[PDB]
Amino acid sequence: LLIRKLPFQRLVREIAQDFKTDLRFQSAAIGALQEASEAYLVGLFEDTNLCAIHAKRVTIMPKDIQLARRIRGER
DNA sequence: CCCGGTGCCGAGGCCGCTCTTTTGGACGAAGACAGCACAAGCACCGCAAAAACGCACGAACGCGCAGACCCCCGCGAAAAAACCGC
Repeated sequence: LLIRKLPFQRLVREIAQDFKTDLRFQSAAIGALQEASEAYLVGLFEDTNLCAIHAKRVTIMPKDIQLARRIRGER
């Protein structure tokens, strides 16, 4: 895993702090969340690279991300 | 077969009416006219502009280098809570 394990834990807790106050986490929940997040982001970067190559470029730009999320059907 | 007499049909008379042609001879000059405005389409010439391609150049990003930073790695401690049982 490329992201670390403690900043990601803090991010997850911060996000979870909105839906219910003072929620405990479990052995393999944060690990699964990190695996899913990194897999998702790698797929998104694959699609972004495809779009950037389509535009005859090598640099990925935010509009490529936006196009990828639009075609995937993401809101 | 004969008498009294009347009302019905015939070819013609005649009356009021409607239709037709005509309106002197010759000469001169001037002036104003003698289908049109309107209509859709063919075959053609033309300018304004698109989506894309070709060229030039300037700057903002990559590359390269020496520096500062804190993510990452490694270590040891404590015990919440996950996995198991009845």
